[PDB]
Amino acid sequence: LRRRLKYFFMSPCDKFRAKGRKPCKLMLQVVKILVVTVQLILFGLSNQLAVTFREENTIAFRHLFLLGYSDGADDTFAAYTREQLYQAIFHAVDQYLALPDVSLGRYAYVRGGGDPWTNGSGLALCQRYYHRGHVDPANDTFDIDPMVVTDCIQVDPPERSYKNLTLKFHKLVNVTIHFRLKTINLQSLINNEIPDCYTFSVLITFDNKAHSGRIPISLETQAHIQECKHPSVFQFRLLFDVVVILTCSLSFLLCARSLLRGFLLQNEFVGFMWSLWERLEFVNGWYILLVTSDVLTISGTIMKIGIEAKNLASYDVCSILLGTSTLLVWVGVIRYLTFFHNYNILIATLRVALPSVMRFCCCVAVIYLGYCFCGWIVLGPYHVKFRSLSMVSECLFSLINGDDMFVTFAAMQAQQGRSSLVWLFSQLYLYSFISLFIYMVLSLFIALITGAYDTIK
Amino acid sequence: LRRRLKYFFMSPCDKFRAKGRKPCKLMLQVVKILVVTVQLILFGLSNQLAVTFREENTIAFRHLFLLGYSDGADDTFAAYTREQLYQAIFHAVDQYLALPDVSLGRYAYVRGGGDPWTNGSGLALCQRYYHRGHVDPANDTFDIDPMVVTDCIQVDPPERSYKNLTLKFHKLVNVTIHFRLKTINLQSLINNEIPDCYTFSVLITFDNKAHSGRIPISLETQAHIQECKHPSVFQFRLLFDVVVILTCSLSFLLCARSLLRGFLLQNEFVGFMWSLWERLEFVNGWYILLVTSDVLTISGTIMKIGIEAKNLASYDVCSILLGTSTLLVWVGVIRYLTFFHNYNILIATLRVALPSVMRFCCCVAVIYLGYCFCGWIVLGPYHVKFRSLSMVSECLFSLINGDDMFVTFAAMQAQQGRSSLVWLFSQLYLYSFISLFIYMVLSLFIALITGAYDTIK
Amino acid sequence: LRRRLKYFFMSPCDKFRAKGRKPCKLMLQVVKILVVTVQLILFGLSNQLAVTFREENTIAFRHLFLLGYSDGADDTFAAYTREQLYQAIFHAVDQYLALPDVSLGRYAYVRGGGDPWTNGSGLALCQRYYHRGHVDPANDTFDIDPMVVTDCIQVDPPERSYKNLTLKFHKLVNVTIHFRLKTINLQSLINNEIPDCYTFSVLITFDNKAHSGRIPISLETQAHIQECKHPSVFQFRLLFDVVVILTCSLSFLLCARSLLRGFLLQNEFVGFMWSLWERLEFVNGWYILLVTSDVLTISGTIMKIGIEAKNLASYDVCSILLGTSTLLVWVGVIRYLTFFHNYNILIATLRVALPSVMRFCCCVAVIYLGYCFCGWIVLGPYHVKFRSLSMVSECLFSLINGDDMFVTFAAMQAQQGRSSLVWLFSQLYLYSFISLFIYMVLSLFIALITGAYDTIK
Amino acid sequence: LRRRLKYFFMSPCDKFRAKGRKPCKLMLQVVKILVVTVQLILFGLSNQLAVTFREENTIAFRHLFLLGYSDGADDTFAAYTREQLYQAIFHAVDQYLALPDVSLGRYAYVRGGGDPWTNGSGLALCQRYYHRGHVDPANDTFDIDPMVVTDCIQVDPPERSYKNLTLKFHKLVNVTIHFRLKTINLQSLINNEIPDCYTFSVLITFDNKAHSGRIPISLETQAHIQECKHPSVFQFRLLFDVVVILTCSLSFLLCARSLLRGFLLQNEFVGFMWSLWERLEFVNGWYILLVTSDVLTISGTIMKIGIEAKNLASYDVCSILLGTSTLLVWVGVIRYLTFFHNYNILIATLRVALPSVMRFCCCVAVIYLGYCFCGWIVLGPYHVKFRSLSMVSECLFSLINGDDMFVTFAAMQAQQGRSSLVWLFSQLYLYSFISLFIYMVLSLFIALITGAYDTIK
Ligand SMILES: CCCCCCCC(=O)OC[C@H](COP(=O)(O)O[C@@H]1[C@H](O)[C@H](OP(=O)(O)O)[C@@H](O)[C@H](OP(=O)(O)O)[C@H]1O)OC(=O)CCCCCCC
Ligand SMILES: CCCCCCCC(=O)OC[C@H](COP(=O)(O)O[C@@H]1[C@H](O)[C@H](OP(=O)(O)O)[C@@H](O)[C@H](OP(=O)(O)O)[C@H]1O)OC(=O)CCCCCCC
Ligand SMILES: CCCCCCCC(=O)OC[C@H](COP(=O)(O)O[C@@H]1[C@H](O)[C@H](OP(=O)(O)O)[C@@H](O)[C@H](OP(=O)(O)O)[C@H]1O)OC(=O)CCCCCCC
Ligand SMILES: CCCCCCCC(=O)OC[C@H](COP(=O)(O)O[C@@H]1[C@H](O)[C@H](OP(=O)(O)O)[C@@H](O)[C@H](OP(=O)(O)O)[C@H]1O)OC(=O)CCCCCCC
Ligand SMILES: C[C@@H]1CC(C)(C)N(C(=O)CN2C(=O)c3ccccc3C2=O)c2ccccc21
Repeated sequence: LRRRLKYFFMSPCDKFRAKGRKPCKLMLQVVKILVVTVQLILFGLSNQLAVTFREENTIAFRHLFLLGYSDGADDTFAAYTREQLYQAIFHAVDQYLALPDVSLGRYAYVRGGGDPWTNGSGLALCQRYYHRGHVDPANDTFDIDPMVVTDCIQVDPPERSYKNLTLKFHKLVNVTIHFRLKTINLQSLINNEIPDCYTFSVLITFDNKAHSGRIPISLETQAHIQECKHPSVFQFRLLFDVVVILTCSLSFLLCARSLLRGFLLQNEFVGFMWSLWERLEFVNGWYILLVTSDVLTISGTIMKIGIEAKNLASYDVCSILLGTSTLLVWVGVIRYLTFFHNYNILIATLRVALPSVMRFCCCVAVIYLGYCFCGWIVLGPYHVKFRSLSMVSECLFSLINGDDMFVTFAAMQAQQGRSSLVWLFSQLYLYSFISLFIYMVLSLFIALITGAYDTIK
Repeated sequence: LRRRLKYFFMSPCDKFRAKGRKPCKLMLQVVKILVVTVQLILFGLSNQLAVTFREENTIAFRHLFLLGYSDGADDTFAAYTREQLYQAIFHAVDQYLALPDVSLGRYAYVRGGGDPWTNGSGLALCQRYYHRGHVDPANDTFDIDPMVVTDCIQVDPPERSYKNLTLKFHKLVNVTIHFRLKTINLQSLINNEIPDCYTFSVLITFDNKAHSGRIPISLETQAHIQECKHPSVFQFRLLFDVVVILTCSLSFLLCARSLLRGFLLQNEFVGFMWSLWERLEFVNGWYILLVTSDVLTISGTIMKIGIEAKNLASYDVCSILLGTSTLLVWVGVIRYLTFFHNYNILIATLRVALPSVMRFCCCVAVIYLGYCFCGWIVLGPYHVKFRSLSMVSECLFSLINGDDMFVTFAAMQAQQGRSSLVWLFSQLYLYSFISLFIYMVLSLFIALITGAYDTIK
Repeated sequence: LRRRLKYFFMSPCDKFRAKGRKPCKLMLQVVKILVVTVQLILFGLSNQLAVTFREENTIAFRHLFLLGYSDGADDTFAAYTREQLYQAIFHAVDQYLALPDVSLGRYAYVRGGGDPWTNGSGLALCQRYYHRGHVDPANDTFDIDPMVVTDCIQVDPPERSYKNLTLKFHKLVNVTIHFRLKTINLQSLINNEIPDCYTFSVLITFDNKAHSGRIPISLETQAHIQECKHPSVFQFRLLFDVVVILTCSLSFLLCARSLLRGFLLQNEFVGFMWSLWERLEFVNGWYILLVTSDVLTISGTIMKIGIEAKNLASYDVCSILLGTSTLLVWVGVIRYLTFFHNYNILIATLRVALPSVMRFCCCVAVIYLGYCFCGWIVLGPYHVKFRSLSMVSECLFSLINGDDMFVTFAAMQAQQGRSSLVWLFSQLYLYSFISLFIYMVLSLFIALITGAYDTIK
Repeated sequence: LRRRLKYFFMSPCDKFRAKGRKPCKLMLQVVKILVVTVQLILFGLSNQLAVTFREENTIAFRHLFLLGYSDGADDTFAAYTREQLYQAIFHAVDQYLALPDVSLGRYAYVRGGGDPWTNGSGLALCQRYYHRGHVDPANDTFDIDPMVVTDCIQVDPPERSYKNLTLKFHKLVNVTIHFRLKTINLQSLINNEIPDCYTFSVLITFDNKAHSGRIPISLETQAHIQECKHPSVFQFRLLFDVVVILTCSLSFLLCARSLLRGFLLQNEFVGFMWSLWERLEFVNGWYILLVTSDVLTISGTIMKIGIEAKNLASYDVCSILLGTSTLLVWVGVIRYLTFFHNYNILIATLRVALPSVMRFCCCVAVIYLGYCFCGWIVLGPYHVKFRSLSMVSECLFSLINGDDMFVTFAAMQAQQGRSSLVWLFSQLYLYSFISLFIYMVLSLFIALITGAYDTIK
């Protein structure tokens, strides 16, 4: 029995020289790395095509429909006078009507199809305001019914009015322009793929929710991919996907067999004992990782086949699945380096250090979260790097690693002459956080890790 | 007696299993964390509304009143010819007079109300120059009485001259335009709050104090919030604030009772001894922190209630109080992790290391301050990162942490061809500071911290 | 025999006091450092002249031929309407025809010389489209023969039509403008060199391969250097090159003699032994480095002489050879510091640490490569820092060293509102990579290096 | 005798309790810190005034005389057509002639005064070209006499032609415009100082030395300060300078007396011995530092008095002297912390570590210099961060500290498609340098420093 357990925990070379076992799993792992990486790159080709089409069309729409737009001005593009706003709205509508004559792309109009478009209408120009608004700052008084009323003007695409629009400025909530355009992604021909039919839903927003005299203007698009009706293009990916599936399936079967054998050996040993952690010694975590990677790879390959068959269009989900599977396949090869001490430093140190590291992180995390919330709420209105909770976490994590420090300090230097108390608070906040986390938290973290390494040295 | 002292220093679980004590303070701490964080976020909503209103109105004013203004040009916006300055001034006044017809916001005029406006005057256009100025650079001579004379033209808002302004360029100190606008912060309705009435005091400055042929132009605003006169809006925060106050009060009472018990036990022990540091062993600093946090939270909640009641408008003070209280509430939960060694590494190391760290910082601080002053005065006129003492401290602290180094070096590369001696001095200054502080000071600092950790390992 | 081996491993001073040997190699090394560095700088003069000529001419071409071009707009310069594209094309052609009257430089036209220019034609204006293209997005259908058809209009340079161009927009692949200009690099006279004759091949591309309504416009140049036909300029570099060659040749001969002596001593010792690593003890790696440096220096000097003689024009290859040789010459002087322990810390630590460091890097590299591939494919379409594999490696290597962290996080903040799943994946990817590599991999790497140092301490 | 030496090495408190000695030097040091810092700030006021005047006048000149100039365009401002160059030159001359009517500043003209101005001429417009230039790129030939010929047109300032200029474009070396303007720095009145008279020498350069079709345009100024002739301004710095001088003189005398006493004690001890390093134990380096600081402070104060007296105008030299003296005064206070071990960690570690650190730097410096030269010559023409040797050193030093890594990599990504060999070389160069210096050099440096600290722990 003892020899059986000794063989169970033996390296591939030792196992071979003991029982002449062929190391099929190692060669399978190498082949998997190669084929999975190649498949990921091949998929990335089509993913890039789709993304490029969407973003390039969006940029073209911004240049076509936004009056006076230039690249890099997205977050400051705004109107400041009634005349500017009217001109921008009319420019957008006029460009929509003139698209077939001026645009470099080939677009088709879409009519009807539910709200906000009536039947036969291509463009909806809607203004939303308050049901009752009387604003008299001269008398410091107002009378408001905040229920929002929407008034929409319908414009039919030209056959191959909106100029009377009167905006209720003092109670205006916003103005929106909605329309849809159909186009074809011809560039797919370069990848020997049949072009898809795209529908872009375009929304242009003139936002007055702040009632501050400045109305920002933005353009957004939603892309819907569809198979074209009986297209025609004059005159091995499926087989490669099948090969990937076969390799992953064989690897999954072998790993499952190994896991079952380990479970049976664990049962036999426990029986021969006439605990839990001692039972986990028989569970190969690397093989759990391998089977998870195989499942992810097979699911991603099926999704990729479906997308190429035009049954699906979830490019992002497929990309995430395949990329995660590729990373896991690359990582899984360390299972065989684990057998040799000189090549196993990282894994051994991680194993020894994880408990204390997690316990330390438990205590550090509450301080981190307190700082996150405090900065988010107090400094967010004044600091571009504290606008949202996730952004605050990113900024603080970067500061812990010594990145982007002076710019973080400098962003607040504008408030020194206007909101001095907030500036002083920001000084204390930033100095205390940086000192505490760089000099105390990180030092102890590295000390724990290096002491764990010293243990297994 | 000894058993009493032993119990006094026992963990919540040990205390429970000894005397069946319910750990009310721990549950109170958890509830406090939750409710205080929620309160901070809820307050942040209104804080953001107010700040957004102020800044957006200021940006709109800059676009409305500054001729040729564009975003991002604030620190270089200037006039360079007499005609440009006259056009800018007249544009500002004309836009002030045309505001009701062109602005997207709804503004009301303010008249009189003391200097610099006379009764019935909405806008004050003032030029300040020298009482006697005769400047003859051709003869290298001048005759100056530096007493400043102010001449103001009053403009009444239009009923629903300044064009004869003659600037004394050779002795002109500056030109200012002052006016006030009233508006209403309608966006508050989205938060189910009654809109406030804002008065913006707008100051436009054309600054010629340098007499250098370049006159920078700036716009600044001061916002005053007030309750509107009998407003009308058609059809649980107070209760949540009350709940926060109740939780904080109960926590304060429990902590005070614990502190009193500790003080009584300290007195009894000293009496049984038939020093100072030995007495401080009976003072729970965590409970001092907790009572301070409770006081801050209660004060912030009272201020927030007052602001919501429109009795106050000090948003920044309330935000600082509540954010600091939230951070302290999050930190205070470590008092219970302190009882377990594996989770107490950070606090124990801090306790052991603070004295030596402070002694080391004492010596390092004088070198830091010498560098700060030297850089501020020598390099400040030439380096954008050394303009002020606080900016110098920020730059040097970032350099200590390895941040923003090459840009700091590059800012001086422009003076290599013009002021070479200053450039060489900057080379020596920067190299010496970086080497000394990164390689010697920081190494010893981390060594002290890690040795202290080794002591408590 | 033992004394012979002892003397073989003796330092230059010890060798001199033993046998009165003159340390010629050390003096040769110092002289080599001096002369090789001087030669590198002297070559850099001409290299800079050539590179400046090319780049400045390219910038001038961009300003001359691209309608509305401005500096810094290269990667966003594009057309968005049919009229803009026609105007840009016609502007390029008209400027090509008007060059002799408007350009600040002096250029000559080139005619014929093969495709795409016919005989006597200076400019080729070609449009490439699909052989058959019928695109009907209204009916969601198309009929495409993707064979590319090129149609070219030839323009002869003016004697000292293209306006009828009709673009097939719906099936247009791209438009190109090809022409060549001849000029003379007169600035070489400042270096006392005869000016060369340059031919610039200019390609202007209007790219429509994405069919997205946005057509980027770019200009590229290829420079061909040639000797001018019998030029005339009115009224020691070769000798310095000869001196460098002589010094390197003598150093090479001495190093080869030393290596032969070491090999013979190794043979004698092995014979007196009546393994491999023991044999390598007799091989001076520093002398292998020195002979390699001598070969590189001699080859670079020959190439430099040929370039100055106008027989060659491979400035980049010569620069790389000479710079690498200079670096190796500077490095080789450490061979003599190696004899003294206090000055040999770095080399001794490297010797002791290299095996373990390489073994560690073996395991770390697979994780690094998995991350590289995953990021390249998943995030490349959305992140400017992940566009290519080399860019991904640069970004990840910078992140390992704590550089450019917050900007990497912020680049993805735009996808939070639009592609949230990809944003969440990017969050996990970046956080996991940074934590794992900064806190675990780097800590162990430094620990291995410092332990190796402790061994030789 | 032994007691005398024991007293010689005794702390101020111990010395006082032994012989009742008053610690005058310590109080003098504190007073020196205060007064020297205050003096530095007071001087910085005037230094800032002067620097601001110069820079603001230069910016105003750029906006006045450069056609189409805008802020931030200095390094790309250039002309690209003959018409643009003619318009820029004529605009500069016309603005010079129209200055009295358009400028916001008040300037006086300067006539004659030697080359390049003839008697009575205010502006010199010179073109420099080749004596003989025949350039025929069509025939690939030229005939050049590179002797430079200058032709100058003189323009007299308007009483309160150059339009016939014909540029020889094909052999033009450059065009320059020279003129001088006199003005008065009135802002000094705010500091209660008499305004100085400034003469600005303005040089505008249109540079064609590259003959590349692009002519960059630049403006530079030289400022000369002078005392105005009998100025008149209607109705304690000297005393503070005297106080600083008195304090520094007393400190210098006390330090010199202490040094003499130490020297005499050293002589007596050596005599009682009936080496060098043992003699250096009697030399107080802190007092050498103090006397050097006193000399610097006194010289700076004298120079400052002279500048305020208008006998000198060397603001930069005075600022450097005073700032260095302030830094040294702040540093010198550590002499008294040196007596206590807990506060003497830094100095003791530096003393123990300096020899080994210097020996290590000796070996590292040759590698650093090899990299510097190689990068400067090979990558300088292609990389904005490698243009000059000092800039290369700054970039490499920043990279050693992990700063600005990704941007350094990205600057070369433009050459990947054009000069691929140089790009690959840059890849190898940057990766090798960063790895070697961050992971090996710095680790050993910190290890040496921390081992030295461990010695004195
Ligand atoms: C009698 C029990 C029930 C029936 C079992 C039948 C099994 C059968 O036939 O093959 C098993 C091997 C396993 O191949 P593979 O998994 O590479 O090899 C096994 C593992 O090394 C395992 O250790 P771990 O890797 O640590 O889990 C070890 O215990 C097994 O020896 P042991 O059996 O003495 O315990 C090995 O056989 O499979 C192939 O080597 C590829 C076959 C396909 C080749 C063509 C591919 C296109
Ligand atoms: C006889 C002396 C004078 C009268 C004293 C009357 C006291 C009374 O009644 O309760 C005290 C407890 C304290 O609750 P709490 O503070 O959670 O618990 C105490 C602490 O654990 C204290 O240690 P530290 O935490 O280290 O300071 C410990 O010494 C006390 O035991 P000891 O008394 O044997 O010394 C505990 O009672 O209060 C509640 O547990 C919540 C009550 C409100 C529940 C409803 C809330 C809505
Ligand atoms: C008898 C054997 C065959 C014939 C050999 C004839 C050799 C001859 O003549 O000179 C050799 C020396 C070598 O000069 P150099 O290489 O500087 O010096 C030798 C090295 O130090 C070598 O050790 P490593 O440096 O560790 O390899 C050492 O073993 C040799 O001693 P050893 O001979 O007792 O073993 C030295 O002679 O050359 C000159 O010092 C410059 C001559 C040119 C001066 C003018 C320049 C313009
Ligand atoms: C007999 C020898 C020749 C005549 C010497 C006459 C000297 C005289 O009169 O004063 C000396 C002291 C020195 O003052 P000060 O330098 O502060 O004090 C001396 C130092 O502490 C010195 O040690 P280090 O600091 O380590 O070098 C120590 O050896 C001397 O004692 P010792 O003499 O027993 O060796 C001290 O007198 O001066 C004042 O304390 C300020 C006087 C001005 C006060 C007004 C200022 C406005
Ligand atoms: C927190 C910081 C730690 C350490 C880096 C050791 N340090 C200095 O090196 C010098 N130093 C200052 O004196 C200072 C004042 C204000 C802001 C920043 C700094 C600063 O960095 C130091 C010294 C004293 C107190 C704290 C510290």
